[PDB]
Amino acid sequence: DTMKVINDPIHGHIELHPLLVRIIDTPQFQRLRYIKQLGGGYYVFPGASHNRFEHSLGVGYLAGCLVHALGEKQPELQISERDVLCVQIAGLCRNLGHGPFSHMFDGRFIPLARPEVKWTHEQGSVMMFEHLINSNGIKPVMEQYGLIPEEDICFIKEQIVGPLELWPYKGRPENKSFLYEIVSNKRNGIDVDKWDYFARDCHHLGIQNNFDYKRFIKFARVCEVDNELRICARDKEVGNLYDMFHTRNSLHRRAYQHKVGNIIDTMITDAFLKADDYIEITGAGGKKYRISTAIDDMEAYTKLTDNIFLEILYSTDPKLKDAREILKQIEYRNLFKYVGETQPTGQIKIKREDYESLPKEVASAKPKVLLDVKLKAEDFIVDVINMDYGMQEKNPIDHVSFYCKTAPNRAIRITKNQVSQLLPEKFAEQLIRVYCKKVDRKSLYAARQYFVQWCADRNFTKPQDGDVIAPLITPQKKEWN
Amino acid sequence: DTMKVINDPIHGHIELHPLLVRIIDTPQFQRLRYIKQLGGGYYVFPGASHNRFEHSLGVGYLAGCLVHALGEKQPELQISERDVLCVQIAGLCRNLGHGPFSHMFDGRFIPLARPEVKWTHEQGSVMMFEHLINSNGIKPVMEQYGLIPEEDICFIKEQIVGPLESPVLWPYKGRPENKSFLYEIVSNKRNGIDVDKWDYFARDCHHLGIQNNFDYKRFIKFARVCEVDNELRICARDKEVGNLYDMFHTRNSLHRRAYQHKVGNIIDTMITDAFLKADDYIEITGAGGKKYRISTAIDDMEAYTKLTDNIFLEILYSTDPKLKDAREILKQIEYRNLFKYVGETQPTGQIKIKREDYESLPKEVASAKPKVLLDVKLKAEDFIVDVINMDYGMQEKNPIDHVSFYCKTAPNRAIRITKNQVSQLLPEKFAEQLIRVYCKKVDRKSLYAARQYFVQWCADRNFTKPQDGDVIAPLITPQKKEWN
Amino acid sequence: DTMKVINDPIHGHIELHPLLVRIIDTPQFQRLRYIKQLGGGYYVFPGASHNRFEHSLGVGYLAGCLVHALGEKQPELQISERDVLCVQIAGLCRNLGHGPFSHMFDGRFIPLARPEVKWTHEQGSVMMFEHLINSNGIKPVMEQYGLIPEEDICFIKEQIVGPLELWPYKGRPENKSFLYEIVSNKRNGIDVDKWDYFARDCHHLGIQNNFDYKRFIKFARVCEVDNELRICARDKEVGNLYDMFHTRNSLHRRAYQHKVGNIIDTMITDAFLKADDYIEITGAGGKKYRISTAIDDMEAYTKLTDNIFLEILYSTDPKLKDAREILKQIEYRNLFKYVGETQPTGQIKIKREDYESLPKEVASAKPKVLLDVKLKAEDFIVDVINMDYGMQEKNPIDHVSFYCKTAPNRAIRITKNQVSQLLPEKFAEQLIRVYCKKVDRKSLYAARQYFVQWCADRNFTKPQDGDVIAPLITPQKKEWN
Amino acid sequence: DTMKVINDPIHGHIELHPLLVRIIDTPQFQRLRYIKQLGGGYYVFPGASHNRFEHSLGVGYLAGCLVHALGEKQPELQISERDVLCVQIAGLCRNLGHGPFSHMFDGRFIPLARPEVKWTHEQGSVMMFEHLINSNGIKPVMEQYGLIPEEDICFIKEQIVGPLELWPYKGRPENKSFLYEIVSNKRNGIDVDKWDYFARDCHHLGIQNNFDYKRFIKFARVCEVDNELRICARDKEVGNLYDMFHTRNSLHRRAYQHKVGNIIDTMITDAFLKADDYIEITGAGGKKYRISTAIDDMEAYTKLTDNIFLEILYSTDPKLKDAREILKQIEYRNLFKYVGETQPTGQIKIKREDYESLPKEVASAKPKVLLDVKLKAEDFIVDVINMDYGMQEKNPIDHVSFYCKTAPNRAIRITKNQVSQLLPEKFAEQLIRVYCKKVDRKSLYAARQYFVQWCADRNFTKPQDGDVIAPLITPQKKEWN
Ligand SMILES: Nc1nc2c(ncn2[C@H]2C[C@H](O)[C@@H](COP(=O)(O)OP(=O)(O)OP(=O)(O)O)O2)c(=O)[nH]1
Ligand SMILES: Nc1nc2c(ncn2[C@H]2C[C@H](O)[C@@H](COP(=O)(O)OP(=O)(O)OP(=O)(O)O)O2)c(=O)[nH]1
Ligand SMILES: Nc1nc2c(ncn2[C@H]2C[C@H](O)[C@@H](COP(=O)(O)OP(=O)(O)OP(=O)(O)O)O2)c(=O)[nH]1
Ligand SMILES: Nc1ccn([C@H]2C[C@H](O)[C@@H](COP(=O)(O)OP(=O)(O)OP(=O)(O)O)O2)c(=O)n1
Repeated sequence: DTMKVINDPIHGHIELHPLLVRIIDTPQFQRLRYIKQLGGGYYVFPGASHNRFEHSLGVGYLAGCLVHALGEKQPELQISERDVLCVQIAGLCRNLGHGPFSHMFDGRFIPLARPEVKWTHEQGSVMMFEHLINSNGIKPVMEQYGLIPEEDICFIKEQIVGPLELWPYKGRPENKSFLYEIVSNKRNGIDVDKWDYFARDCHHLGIQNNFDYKRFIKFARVCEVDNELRICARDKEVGNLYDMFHTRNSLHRRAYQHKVGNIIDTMITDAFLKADDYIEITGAGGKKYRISTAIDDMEAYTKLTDNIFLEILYSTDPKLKDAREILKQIEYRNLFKYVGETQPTGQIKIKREDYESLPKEVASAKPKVLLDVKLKAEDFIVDVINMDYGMQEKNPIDHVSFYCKTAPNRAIRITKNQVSQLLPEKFAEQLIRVYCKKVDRKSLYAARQYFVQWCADRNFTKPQDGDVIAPLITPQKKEWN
Repeated sequence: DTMKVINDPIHGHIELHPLLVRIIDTPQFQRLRYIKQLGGGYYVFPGASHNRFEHSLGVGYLAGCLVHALGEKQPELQISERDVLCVQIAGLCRNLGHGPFSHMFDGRFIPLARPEVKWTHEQGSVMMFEHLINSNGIKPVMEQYGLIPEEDICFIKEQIVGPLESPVLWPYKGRPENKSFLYEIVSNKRNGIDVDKWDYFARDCHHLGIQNNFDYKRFIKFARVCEVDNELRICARDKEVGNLYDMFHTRNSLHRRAYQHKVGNIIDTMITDAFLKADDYIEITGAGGKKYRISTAIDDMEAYTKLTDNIFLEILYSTDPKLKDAREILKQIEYRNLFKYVGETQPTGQIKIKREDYESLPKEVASAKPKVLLDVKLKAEDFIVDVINMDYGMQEKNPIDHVSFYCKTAPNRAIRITKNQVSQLLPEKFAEQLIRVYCKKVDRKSLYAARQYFVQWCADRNFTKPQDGDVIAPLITPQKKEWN
Repeated sequence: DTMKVINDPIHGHIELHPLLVRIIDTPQFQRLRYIKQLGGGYYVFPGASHNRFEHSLGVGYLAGCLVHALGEKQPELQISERDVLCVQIAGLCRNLGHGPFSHMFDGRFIPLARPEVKWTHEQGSVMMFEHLINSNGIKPVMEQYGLIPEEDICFIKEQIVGPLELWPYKGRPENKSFLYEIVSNKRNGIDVDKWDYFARDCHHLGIQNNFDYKRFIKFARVCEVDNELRICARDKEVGNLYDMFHTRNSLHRRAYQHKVGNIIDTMITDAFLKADDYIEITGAGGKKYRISTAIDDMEAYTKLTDNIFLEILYSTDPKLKDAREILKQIEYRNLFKYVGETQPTGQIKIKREDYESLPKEVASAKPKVLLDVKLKAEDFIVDVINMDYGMQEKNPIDHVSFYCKTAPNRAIRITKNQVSQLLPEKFAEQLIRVYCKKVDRKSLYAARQYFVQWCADRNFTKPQDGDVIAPLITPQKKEWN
Repeated sequence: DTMKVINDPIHGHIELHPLLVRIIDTPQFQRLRYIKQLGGGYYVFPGASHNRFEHSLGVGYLAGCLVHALGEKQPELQISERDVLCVQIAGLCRNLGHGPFSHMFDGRFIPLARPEVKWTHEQGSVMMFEHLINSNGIKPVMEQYGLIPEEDICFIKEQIVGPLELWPYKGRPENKSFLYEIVSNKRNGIDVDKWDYFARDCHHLGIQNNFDYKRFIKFARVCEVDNELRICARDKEVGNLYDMFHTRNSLHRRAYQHKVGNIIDTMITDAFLKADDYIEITGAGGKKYRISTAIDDMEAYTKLTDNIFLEILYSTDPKLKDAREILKQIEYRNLFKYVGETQPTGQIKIKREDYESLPKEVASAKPKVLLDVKLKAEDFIVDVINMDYGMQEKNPIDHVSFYCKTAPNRAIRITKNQVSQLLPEKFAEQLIRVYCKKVDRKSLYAARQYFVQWCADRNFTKPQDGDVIAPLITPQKKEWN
């Protein structure tokens, strides 16, 4: 076994250590070739055909680039070849837990199918990783290349999911704290996973990426911060860091929360819910699982990919007829219709436990206009989207440490007002999208009247096309003019 | 209803006329989202995730660009909105006939499963198109936007597959000779210079991570229609001739580096093998509920609509013991336990290997008598021999001899340009064959032996010396004076 | 004369009508080959070798694209071939008035050399254009291609500089008002000039452009707004427009106001000031002009380019010795030293009339640190930079008209709160950079103490590296601690 | 002194060791900012504004990349930090000897101005390098960073110009032979200089580069070949090497030998020749030199750049009137007119000693056509261009060593027939361009008749537009019909 070279359109020629090759060449990893990175986004942006497999390679490559760069500038950190490989493996493997259509699965489907469970792709990635190791005899190979499985497997998992329960980590001591900031940075979100998806998603979507990760790496150093060794950025890069999160938010607005990409994800989720009683996935010992339960058996989950969509679409079983019809409407582009978008005002914050009551509220609005049709709660979809800088209401830059050119070993803090007055004043907001399942002209007209009346009643912002779609409704609200 | 805009990473914002939207929003078209452009190439080049759906949009877009550019520069050609839409539709629809893993299916699988049949993706595209039209009520929509279905449907099909009759005089019925140039946009049967190549060069390069050297926008800017032997044809500006030679050089480089990558091909081969073993057991429901097989879905478009890369996963995920052998081949692909590459050679002199002799080649390799001590003996069945025909699209011919040009001083006068009027640094031949050999036995001793047989066979047949011949078979290469 | 094709790395193959070729092939236009787009920025970003010539071709090309696209989508606007040519010519010609090192010349040099005069490159462009036309016999050529010189020359100039004093324009009537929004958009700054420089500057700087001008063009329409036909954007695109200005501000921060690029512009300006009495430029009738007076004669200004730098550097005249020495310090990279950056707080706004008093204030500060050297006012440079979204304190998106998909001919307004709470709360700010002309270690240390003490006294923001560069000074300021 | 980072649009963030910074920050190196890479090509391709300075940084960066990659893969080579710096410096400095408009100067001007001398930019680079070192106190700085000036300066020069005088090199012994193949590869032309110019020229010209230099670097190894350690490429990569030279030949054809770029170089050369007696350049000890003699004094040569073009163009001295007129014709685009192109046939090879007799031959042709004007020898320019793969008639790939995956330490040879029958059969050819100095319509018509008659008489290839430009002439030649 020697190193392999793979050619990636984002990163060029990437070298893979033979241990990494061994991990990659498994059913558990190769599974990621059948899971689209952007889910239903490929149905809106046709270049977004990329899958989680190639993203994962990229994350593993970049994790190696950052850790190598720190070691090379700062030999006194004692980064070992062992550390490098562990960080690469965590990078390669942090997407293992994703399900069909990526965020559709853990963002929409599992919360509706299994409301009692607390499932994340992160937790999935740990479980899949364990299963990958054990199923494929990876521990001896790890030993062969100088890893110590007990500690190092723990380290890899902690890099992916955080502490498995004072210094809370067991895989590495505080001396090496900075290593936990590479793959999945729990402190402020600045990690190599974002850097790959910014570049890769842009390349495929046909939108241009403004964040320069190579620059960031060149300016990164490790410094002591409150008795931990942490990654610090050069002071003057602070503007580029705000820009990084601004770029993330733009990509969410333009692509990852595109109103039609989201409705396609919703329709696919609906098909999956209707198919859940009838599709069977064979797991360990031949036992059968369903779409919603494959998360309980990694051998079954290994076989749970975007293929489920085609299995439903191509089915002839009359039990799958309702599921199959929904997917057929997607092929004909007979989609649920977008009604509009609004946002809460003031200190109003809509909680997850109130989401279900929203279609009911919309249908209870009493727009004072003549309507041909009356719509009911079940005719409406209301999608609430939390947009933020990765840390709820907090500014992630308040949780970044910097250094200055005159004293590169001294960590400092930089506040928002030390950077620019042109920066955001808030770091979290909610968008509310409404759609109608009745697609005819009269229903849609009515849906608009209810929607805008509901915005008015709730004191939400005026939809951008409010005056055009509901001219008789918007005058009543003085706050809108 | 109205135009749609689609954002494409290669071409940017592309506008689609509502008739084109209606054709796209059908099961027959959307099917192409589940067929990888490069087949098994994705298993070597991880960026090559792209599918035939997006390539088709690009071909439809570029077809519109070229036809529109000609109409704007030369109003006297009388290109109508109707002509534009027909050319866009042919562009959009010329990939409809591709099967699972694209060229794997019609290049390897169908020729082995149905040796008696003559199937091409082109023919498949015509049949799928007819089925798409009829199944989705497209004729009335065509009429609504000014098309005349009888003549225009014919035109579109002729653009994809060529003349629908044997002519052995103007062979086309969809459009008359005064519009002949319209047949050179989507699929150019005269010299291969068409918008389909231009999309795939750009798109494949973008995904593969290899850079594209051909500038199609430049070509379009310099293109004109001129009278050539009583036909109106597309002519390029004289001084672009070097760029045209370069276009075909680029196509060949892409074939060498990517589309005929030795491992991409062996993965296509292993997938084809799995499909062959699964063929008796997978059932695909077609028209009237009839069941078809992978190898027979080509006979029913309703079944073919449901035949995509999904077959690979249906096999891989199966539990039926009847699919065990097929499933086991695909599992070897996931573990990367692939057949091993032994080497590559080429014929010399006038030697040209015919398709009818392909099956006899593994037997010849196993019959070689390398004078070396061998711990294992290998048999015919242990070898795969892959013969690849590399050319400039027209067998032994120079396609540039079939291009018409114009000069700046007389833009309406068509001329010819020969190779010697361009450069002595250009290729002296336009076709060749590569021969790759692989071993199904992957252990160290088998592979060493496979190498001795292979190189001895090259020597016996008077093929070229493999590049690593002296290293892999040091005791064999000395015997051949021509190599030394 | 037929159309020429030029290959541009940003826009690809651009077609030039023969009238345009005629305008380009003149000493007045070709001059722009010898004026770097980013001035002293090339001395920081080595890829930024591009000149105003090629930018100008790109602006002309894009002005033609926008006007052609509007005409094709909306024939009812009656856009003529004549209109298209006039808009292209304005596009081609709006950079003719730039001087050596572009914004150095009209931003630093002329305001110091000719404080009494009110010079802008826009005015320069009109004067140069007039000279170009008259010197080269262009009027008959214009007539030959269907233009009417009296009106059309007026139109072109108005596009570049605005009204040459209700409807204030004479070159075209109100039914063509939208034509005035292409080349230099005085209403809200959304014009094709920015779209070319974003793309071209980024290509050359090695920074990625996030604004998609082709998308904008596809979504642009003309609609009636308060009895004028104006260019309107699709409502959906409002986020992309905020992003456009956010990109402009990023490019200013990273590149166009780079602290070292600015100080190189400042040093070149200093050399020019010291050479001004001795360099002679021959203008009309053999009269001699100076660098500072060449703006009064277009024939002399035609010969005023970046070459002046080399003429000074290569001179042997002892009268040019002091000028020549400054330029030689640039070659050895013995540059004035950056001390730091701060910003005013509260409602404090520094007025132009107070700029000259600032170095004095810095030198009057009384740090509370033992200093080897004492610095004087003349040792300090204070650069005050006004960063905004192109319209002072105003939000340019409040001056943009939009349309909705349901009524494409009805113009509407969209407020900031209808878009996002994550957008800027203010649209203008000031940055203050200080440099020291004494470059030795002890002078620099001292300069830092004065600088930070001055920040404290004035209640400016704490410099990002304040605690490192002036540890004994920052503790006194409770607001910083 | 610490490392500087510089952002390049081709290579991204490049790190420069402080010794390199010291060499860069000199009048001798900064000079290269005033010399366009592609000479007159900027007058055809407006994006080609780039200068030799930024190309030189890139060549220095890539030279470091290759040497570092070899050292990392093969520690047994004992590549030192010292070796790396020397190779970087040779890379940085190999373009120092270029003159105004790059290849114009040593390709056209010096051969005509100083026919008795033998000048190359390579020689110029060694002389300029020596001058740079001596004039700027660089030897002590080299010692400060561990170089040994005697042997290392010799090494750097040998890398640029080859042996200064069995192992012919003194700067390094045979066990480091491979180091001589990085910066200017005398054996087969595969060096980092090409790799930078391919990427950079393409970026600027707006043509796409198809050679992947990073791939090449990843597959490169050092192996023993005939008792020397040489760089070997992986066998597989042989097609990509033929493609590299094919790319080089395409770039020459499209860009570097563009027929109008060449005539602009020729017109600038003509202006320089006419100005040569009058322009004075001050060198060492105040001595005055001319454009043609500045090559004899490095202090004067330091001041010899593209600025000489503008100094002529802006001059008022009646002595410079003829020179100035030629440059003015360039601004008006009144260029010498292209008549056509042809090639010799068979084994016919035109020798340099016969170049001057060619315009006479053209004017002596007797086309049997009625002509208004008669042309003379002095009205014709005949430009003979030798196009090849860098080694005259030879195939450079016959001088490349390869290795195979099964024995990575064993060097091998690969012949053309082992690669492909679709490759070139010859590796050198000549193009002949003819132009007319009389630009009126009747002269040009006549020039075309003479030209095509001359092609017929000499048995050259039929010009591509022959039948259109000379319809009465081409019928006489049965070989063409
Ligand atoms: N480059 C870029 N592309 C975008 C952006 N938003 C959407 N796209 C792409 C995704 C699609 O391929 C295409 C059209 O998306 P749009 O959102 O304009 O179309 P959609 O039908 O969703 O809007 P509409 O029906 O007009 O309300 O444009 C953006 O902000 N930038
Ligand atoms: N992309 C590309 N650009 C080229 C090529 N050759 C030249 N160009 C660029 C350089 C110029 O900016 C522009 C026009 O060059 P041409 O050689 O087509 O024009 P020229 O006037 O020399 O030819 P003509 O007067 O038509 O014989 O195109 C090429 O092969 N590829
Ligand atoms: N890509 C990118 N390049 C930048 C940015 N800011 C500056 N550059 C370029 C300009 C230079 O070629 C190179 C280094 O510039 P820097 O501003 O980092 O160095 P400078 O010496 O000004 O700062 P220092 O002395 O470290 O405080 O990077 C940026 O935000 N993005
Ligand atoms: N007639 C020419 C020859 C060269 N060049 C430019 C294009 C390349 O960017 C560079 C190549 O020549 P250099 O002097 O930089 O180096 P070489 O002469 O060594 O190039 P090569 O080795 O490829 O012959 O010069 C040019 O514009 N015109």
